[PDB]
Amino acid sequence: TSICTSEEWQGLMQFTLPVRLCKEIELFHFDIGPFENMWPGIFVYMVHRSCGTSCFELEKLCRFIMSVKKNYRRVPYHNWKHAVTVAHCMYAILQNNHTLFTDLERKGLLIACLCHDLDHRGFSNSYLQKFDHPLAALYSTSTMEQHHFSQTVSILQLEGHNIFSTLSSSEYEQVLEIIRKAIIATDLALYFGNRKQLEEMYQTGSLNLNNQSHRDRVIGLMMTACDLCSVTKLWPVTKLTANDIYAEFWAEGDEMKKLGIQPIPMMDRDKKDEVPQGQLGFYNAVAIPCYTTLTQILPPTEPLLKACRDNLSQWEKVIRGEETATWI
Ligand SMILES: c1cnc2cc(OCc3ccc4ccccc4n3)ccc2c1
Ligand code: NI
Ligand code: NI
Repeated sequence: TSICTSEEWQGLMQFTLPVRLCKEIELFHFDIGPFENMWPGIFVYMVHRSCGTSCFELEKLCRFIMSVKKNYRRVPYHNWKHAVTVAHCMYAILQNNHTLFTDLERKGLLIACLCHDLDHRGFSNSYLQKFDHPLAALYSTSTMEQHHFSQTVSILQLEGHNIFSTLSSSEYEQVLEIIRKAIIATDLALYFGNRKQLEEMYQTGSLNLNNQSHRDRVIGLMMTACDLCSVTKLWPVTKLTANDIYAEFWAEGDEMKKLGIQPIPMMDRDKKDEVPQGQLGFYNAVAIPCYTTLTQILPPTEPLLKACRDNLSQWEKVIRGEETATWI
């Protein structure tokens, strides 16, 4: 765990979001990509419009944010960009559904999204268990997810970083648990059951957000939606981000070959031809159902589902040989 430098949180306190962005940030399809310098500022702005200017001690908030930035490794995908991207999707979700969730829930969930991948090394859960990494000995299921949480608390336990002090002793317990549950649900392993349970609950009518066990699951699916949201952007954004994920997947695949295990095709750079059909199946198996169920549960989330459908069709388009442009 590391600390931020002097003028990083001081310069951020001076940052203010330009006019055109104010109205664009509210949209689901919005893309933070073209604005790297403004990322930590976008997050502050997002926290202030969602739970207020006095939602956190500003000084702590910045120290915390910039320390979260430093604990994202320079990997091609599971990095600072991803963190802020997923947080923004949470903001859009919360704004479209504000009164459904509490002021504790919203600050918990924005923090969870920012922190959900902390200290990722570009290696999957599968990898870490197959090669008995200590993290797999320490964390027997949801290996990385449990580590990210641990990392969050550790960052909170730094000098002047604890943004959750002014709340309570019980409320401190509650929000951490919200954040713990939120991060754990970004393990895609858990996603499949969760979505299917939520789907059965909706189609029977039994779903009740006043039921704390039902609430957790809705929040879970919210986390998944945020996590996968690269697939809800405009086609060229979606395509670009795919490059980054494969750069990560293939480097892992490279490690397995060195230890004499032929990797899964998804992680095998010599199986590039299989990318479009692979993406298709992911859309069909994971993304579609996710945004579909999430739309039923939270009707104002429909644009996510809509954009996701556009990209499936784009990938279908690539398969038929109708691909255009194709810049890298
Ligand atoms: C977030 C965003 N996108 C994701 C895409 C995923 O799958 C793509 C995929 C699947 C199978 C493949 C097989 C061969 C080549 C590429 C293949 N490519 C899997 C997980 C993802 C998580
Ligand atoms: Ni993750
Ligand atoms: Ni993630």
